[PDB]
Amino acid sequence: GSAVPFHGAHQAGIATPVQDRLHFAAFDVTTEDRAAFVALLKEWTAAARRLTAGHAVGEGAYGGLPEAPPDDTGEALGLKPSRLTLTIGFGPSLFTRFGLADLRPEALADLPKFPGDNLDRARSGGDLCVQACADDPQVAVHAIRNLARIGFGKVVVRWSQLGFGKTSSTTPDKQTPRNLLGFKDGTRNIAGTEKDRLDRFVWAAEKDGTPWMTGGSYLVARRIRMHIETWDRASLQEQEDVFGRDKGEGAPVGKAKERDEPFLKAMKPDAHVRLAHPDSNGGATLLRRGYSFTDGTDGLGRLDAGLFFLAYQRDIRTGFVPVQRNLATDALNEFIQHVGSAVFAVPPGVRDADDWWGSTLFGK
Amino acid sequence: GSAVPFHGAHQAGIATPVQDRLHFAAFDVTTEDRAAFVALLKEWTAAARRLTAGHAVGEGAYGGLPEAPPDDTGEALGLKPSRLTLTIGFGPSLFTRFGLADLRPEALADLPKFPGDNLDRARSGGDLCVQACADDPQVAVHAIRNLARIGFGKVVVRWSQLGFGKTSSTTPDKQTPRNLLGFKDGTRNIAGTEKDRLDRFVWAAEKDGTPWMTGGSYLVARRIRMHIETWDRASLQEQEDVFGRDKGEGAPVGKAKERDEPFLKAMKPDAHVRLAHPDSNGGATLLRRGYSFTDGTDGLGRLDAGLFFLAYQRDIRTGFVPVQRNLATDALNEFIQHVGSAVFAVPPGVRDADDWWGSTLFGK
Ligand code: HEM
Ligand code: HEM
Repeated sequence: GSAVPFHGAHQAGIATPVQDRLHFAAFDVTTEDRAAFVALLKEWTAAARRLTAGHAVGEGAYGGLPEAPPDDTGEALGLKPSRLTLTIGFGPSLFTRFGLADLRPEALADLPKFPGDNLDRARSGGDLCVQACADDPQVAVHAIRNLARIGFGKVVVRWSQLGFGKTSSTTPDKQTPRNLLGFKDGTRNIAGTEKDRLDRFVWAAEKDGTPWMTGGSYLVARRIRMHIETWDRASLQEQEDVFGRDKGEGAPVGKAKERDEPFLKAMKPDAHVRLAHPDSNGGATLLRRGYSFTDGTDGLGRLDAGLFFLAYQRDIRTGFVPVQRNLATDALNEFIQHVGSAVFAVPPGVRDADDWWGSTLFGK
Repeated sequence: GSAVPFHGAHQAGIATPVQDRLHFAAFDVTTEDRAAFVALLKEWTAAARRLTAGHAVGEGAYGGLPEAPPDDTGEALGLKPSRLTLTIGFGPSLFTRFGLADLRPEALADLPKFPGDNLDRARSGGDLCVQACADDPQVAVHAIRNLARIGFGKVVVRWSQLGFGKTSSTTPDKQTPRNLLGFKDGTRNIAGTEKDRLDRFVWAAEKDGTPWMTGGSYLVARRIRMHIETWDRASLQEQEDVFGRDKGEGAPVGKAKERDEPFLKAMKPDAHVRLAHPDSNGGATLLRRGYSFTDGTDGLGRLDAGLFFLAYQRDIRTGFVPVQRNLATDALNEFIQHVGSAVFAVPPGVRDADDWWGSTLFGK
């Protein structure tokens, strides 16, 4: 139940080990007062400093004046930090307001339309996001709820997504989690300890063209429905052909061990690993950090489930976009559909107790 | 503890220790063939024996013939039994099939409509339920998903609810959970250790009038949304007045400790605890075994969260019905809304390796 340090050159929640639970909220800005929004950012940063340490926001959850609403809603009382990370991101639409147009990063690229998508606009986009990840779902919900409350009147929650379990790994020394198709997901990602790969593929640099984003990353979110009924009808061989790995061990086709490096030529030309591999994409590499979800039933007798895909990269134009383009022929496309999407510029870290979310963007 | 025995005089998941996570699914029957439904119950029981021991169903999740779909969908490979319990129940609607009408228990009473109810029929009812409780949500989800797959052609999933309580890896097992209103929830309840209280209040007895139910119990499910944002605007005194207990410690008004017995007369007349207490209900007492839920954000931007209330009782007419009726004037009603409901007759246990779910109802 240990805490994850909140301050750093980078925001936590990216290279951090992937926690068990996600609560992801996209917000829209409702205030037109730049000074009021800066004020909110600072109040949110202060709150996050408490939440990630396992403390109550403001003056606490009780012990105040009886006639006043408690500052903290209280449902995390008695709980540990639970590795909570809170990661803030700025969507392209934010840059139409507060006079931020010229500061919109070119690497914050709007996505093209991809064949087969059916994106729900209401659960796509967003002026900003907060990614709350923790090992305790009550800690994660509490953090989002209290941030939303602090922001009432200045921001609204556009859409949110809970992930009940991870489908990603930044720790190759630990067990790779399985997604709801039954396959390990996260074997060949980027590790928190891979500083050179993180610099090459995840962290933006000043010379990239957007100084305020130095030490930040760019986030692509994609809500992916899984055609479970169809998948569960597929043969074992078909399922393994789709990915290029065997199901039980998760090794590349022909190999004995999960982490043995793939020999792509041995997979089907439309195998997912073969098309997504960096070597098939001129070196493009992603830090995937997604989570499984379930959304009740489809109203038609079947569990409704999927994967909330999250990818961090130094530049969307050289990460998610080329890779997802190469997935146009992916054998996996028969079993999935992309149904929500959003991109965000995730700023650099909160340097210290005097700093605040967005300070490099908004100045001061 | 890592596992809970599947076999017994009673079904597990009622009096056994409360696990961290829930996947509750209601099923509807899609076959008229009684023998085919009995065959399913036998295959389901066989699967449950595997799942509650952390093993894959059938011949496994891999290694079979390449041209066959795997018997198990694989998403729990590498996980642990996680204290998984699988508890089956039969809804009133089941008894209109297979000639069972004259075997519906009188104690399986339909619930009256209660003041303020706003029940989504799509998330209510069901011919059957399976309550899957585990410490790891993916174990619970895997269990539901695979039972649903095994049963496909004979049953469908009507509705499905994920829930969470504490996270036991970081939260002391004796610490009362808090609900999403920030209050301790479960202080005065029946515990599975109180054998005499279970016999009095929870288990059906032969003399009660339905022999096949002897050693079973009756379950009431209620999906109860909370008006989170209005609640969080209420003063600390208003919130405590609603329950009759203070928020921080959870002690009854006028008392110092959580577990001190309440002086109901010092609570406001409409306080939840005063209205729900057995002394206010002719001694009616419930085994509450619910879970908090958070499903996301609704269309208005508000948090879709609440309590998935579950209560077990020897007779719905003498348990949940009187107590819920007594909540007509509950001050808590301002802040909650019941939005889904179902009742189930939970049969006695699977006695040994030759027994099967429902054998006392269907006959052997
Ligand atoms: C529901 C959708 C998806 C599922 C079930 C899925 C599943 C998998 C699995 C099982 C693997 C092999 C193990 C691993 O190395 O992680 C994999 C690899 C990978 N996937 Fe996906 N994936 C999905 C969507 C995506 C998308 C949208 C992208 C990017 C646009 C993507 C990019 C990658 C990459 C880059 C790899 C590693 C390839 C390598 O370098 O070997 N995946 N995925
Ligand atoms: C969102 C809805 C509900 C919330 C937030 C809630 C919350 C609470 C709280 C905070 C307590 C005091 C601590 C304790 O558990 O002893 C309590 C007690 C209790 N509640 Fe509820 N409750 C809800 C719905 C219900 C319903 C629907 C029933 C039954 C029909 C019920 C029956 C009880 C009982 C029997 C007690 C114990 C009273 C005693 O014997 O002292 N509750 N509840």
